[PDB]
Amino acid sequence: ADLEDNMETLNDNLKVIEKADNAAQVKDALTKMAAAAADAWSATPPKLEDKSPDSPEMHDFRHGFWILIGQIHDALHLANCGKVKEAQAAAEQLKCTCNACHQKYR
Amino acid sequence: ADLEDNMETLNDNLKVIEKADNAAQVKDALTKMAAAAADAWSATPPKLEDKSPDSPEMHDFRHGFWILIGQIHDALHLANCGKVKEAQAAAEQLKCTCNACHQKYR
Amino acid sequence: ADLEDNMETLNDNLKVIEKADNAAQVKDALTKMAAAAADAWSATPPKLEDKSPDSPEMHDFRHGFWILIGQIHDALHLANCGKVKEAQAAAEQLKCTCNACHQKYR
Amino acid sequence: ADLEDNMETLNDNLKVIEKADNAAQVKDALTKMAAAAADAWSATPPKLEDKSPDSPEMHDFRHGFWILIGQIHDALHLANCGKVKEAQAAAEQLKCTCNACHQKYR
Ligand code: HEM
Ligand code: HEM
Ligand code: HEM
Ligand code: HEM
Ligand SMILES: [Zn+2]
Ligand SMILES: [Zn+2]
Ligand SMILES: [Zn+2]
Ligand SMILES: [Zn+2]
Repeated sequence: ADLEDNMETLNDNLKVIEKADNAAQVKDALTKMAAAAADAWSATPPKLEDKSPDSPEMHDFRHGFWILIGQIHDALHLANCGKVKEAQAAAEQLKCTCNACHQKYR
Repeated sequence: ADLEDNMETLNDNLKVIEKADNAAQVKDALTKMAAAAADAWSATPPKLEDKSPDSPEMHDFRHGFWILIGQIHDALHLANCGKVKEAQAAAEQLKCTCNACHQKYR
Repeated sequence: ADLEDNMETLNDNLKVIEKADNAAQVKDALTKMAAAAADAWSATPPKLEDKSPDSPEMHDFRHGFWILIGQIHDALHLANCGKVKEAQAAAEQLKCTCNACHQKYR
Repeated sequence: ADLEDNMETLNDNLKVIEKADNAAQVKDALTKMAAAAADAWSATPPKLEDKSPDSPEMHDFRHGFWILIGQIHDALHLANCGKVKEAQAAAEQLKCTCNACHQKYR
């Protein structure tokens, strides 16, 4: 899918985690977010279209998706192990990674 | 994009890194390995076909691909930084993770 | 050695990184922050003096220092590899981890 | 707190994990290993005494302790989650990190 379709998946599933009742709901939404981050990684965003593929800006853009996937790995351990409130708080902290990339490149 | 094809991609690229001429060749092989691990994670392997998706065996099988992806993230920092011999030594340490999964599930 | 002294070291070194001109200055400040977080990990804060060491609250308090030290490991690769602006932006993103612990336990 | 004393602590606690009966014994041993690896990071090993503290070899030596502590972080999630057999298998995989540093620098 294209970059804007993957951003709608990340935004919709963050809202599902905030309102979730149980572990199965939080694990399914975190899994869908990790798949959307892995697919977004191959895109070139509109503000970087004139840059080279190997530019420092394109390295920094791709790096943000590696960081988001490592944060989701840790939150999945909490959601699978009777720490669902701690996993919901971890998902709130993902917003710092979303906002950093938007401020530079959106 | 079946499990056997993803395994071929992992094995061929590990060999490219061992014999590489420069940093560009190491970075391109490590990136192909990470794409194949993200694709392999969705498979149910032949020996676990009779188990639940929520079984402790299927959680441990999926977990090995998350561990491989985090090891590749660190090796990519070394390869991009003028630390090419260090990145080739890190790629040889991935074999620990490959062998642990094979002894249990292949 | 006390928790308040370690917190002053973390805050002072964030300010040094924001004002830095070169890689050596950023790497030195990040290293001092990692040593202060590793010393704070064994402390008990005033609001948790009544709790078991194996309570969920004490597990979550110690977890925040494990997360902070992993974020400093990633920023140190950027600082060593000449990516000074990218290491400064990573240090600004640490504030998310500081703010989350303080809202729960300060 | 010398390098040889920290190494004895790492070796004794690794052996505890292999034949442990319960989660509490595996959590206590992993925590003792993380504190010994953090204290070892400040030492200069006899074979690197004539190198600069900023040499590529001293950066690689320090990096091995950062890698070991990230591996202990993930194994502590499994030991706290009722996944004691999975934590014992993760501890077997630490051996690849111990053996890679010894082959270079011991
Ligand atoms: C969970 C974290 C994230 C959330 C919730 C999120 C959410 C969104 C939303 C709702 C949009 C607007 C889509 C529209 O036009 O309707 C968007 C766009 C965008 N995002 Fe994110 N995002 C996240 C992380 C990231 C990261 C980590 C990066 C970069 C590493 C990033 C880069 C972008 C860019 C470049 C656009 C603009 C796409 C365009 O205009 O074609 N986002 N995001
Ligand atoms: C870089 C590390 C790895 C390398 C080089 C590697 C290599 C291989 C090779 C060459 C095959 C034989 C494929 C064939 O039938 O032609 C294989 C099969 C397999 N591997 Fe891996 N592997 C790696 C990591 C893993 C990991 C981490 C897991 C589990 C988390 C895993 C699970 C399997 C399974 C289940 C099969 C058997 C598939 C079948 O019989 O259909 N592998 N791998
Ligand atoms: C780089 C991130 C951090 C910065 C800049 C920072 C800064 C500070 C500052 C300036 C204080 C006030 C010290 C005083 O009253 O004298 C403080 C207190 C405190 N911090 Fe942090 N902090 C950070 C991370 C954390 C983390 C990750 C945790 C928990 C995991 C934490 C737990 C606390 C607690 C519990 C206090 C209250 C101490 C007391 O009242 O005795 N801090 N911090
Ligand atoms: C859990 C992993 C590890 C175990 C079980 C382990 C165990 C040991 C043991 C039993 C010794 C013998 C000490 C003596 O002769 O008195 C030793 C020495 C040594 N180890 Fe480790 N070790 C581990 C990880 C590491 C790592 C990661 C590094 C480097 C990053 C390292 C570097 C050394 C060096 C340099 C010596 C020689 C010290 C001397 O001769 O003064 N070790 N280790
Ligand atoms: Zn964690
Ligand atoms: Zn590293
Ligand atoms: Zn990174
Ligand atoms: Zn894990």
